[PDB]
Amino acid sequence: KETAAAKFERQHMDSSTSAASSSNYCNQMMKSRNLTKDRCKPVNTFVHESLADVQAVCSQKNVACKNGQTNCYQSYSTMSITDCRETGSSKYPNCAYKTTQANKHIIVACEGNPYVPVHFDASV
Ligand SMILES: O=c1ccn([C@@H]2O[C@H](CO)[C@@H](O)[C@H]2OP(=O)(O)O)c(=O)[nH]1
Repeated sequence: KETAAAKFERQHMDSSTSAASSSNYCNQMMKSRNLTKDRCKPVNTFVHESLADVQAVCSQKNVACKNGQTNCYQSYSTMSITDCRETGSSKYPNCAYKTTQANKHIIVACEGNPYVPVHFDASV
């Protein structure tokens, strides 16, 4: 089965592009990565850095998670990311998203052994 680590890679990693996400990027990606299967995932972020660089965040700045848990980490350096937010008129199964590129510090929750990212908490 798909591990939590694998799920994080499927939902949040897109190293390929150095970040040139077209206005259509999210519509394509959210569907291709199976994030609009049962419903339109409201918010989802894709990170364009290498897997190694993102995994390394689990050893960076320990910060509180939005849910109160203590296992979140903020990247010291900013990272190339693309935020996908469902449009107000999005109608499942026809999920529509607004694509927004940015360079911010990411905050991810890490778990397991190896200690790797399993949830994308926020970008700041
Ligand atoms: O900036 C943000 C904030 C949230 N999320 C994803 O949306 C879920 C609900 O907030 C968050 O749980 C998280 O999905 P998860 O990683 O848990 O699958 C983002 O992707 N980026």
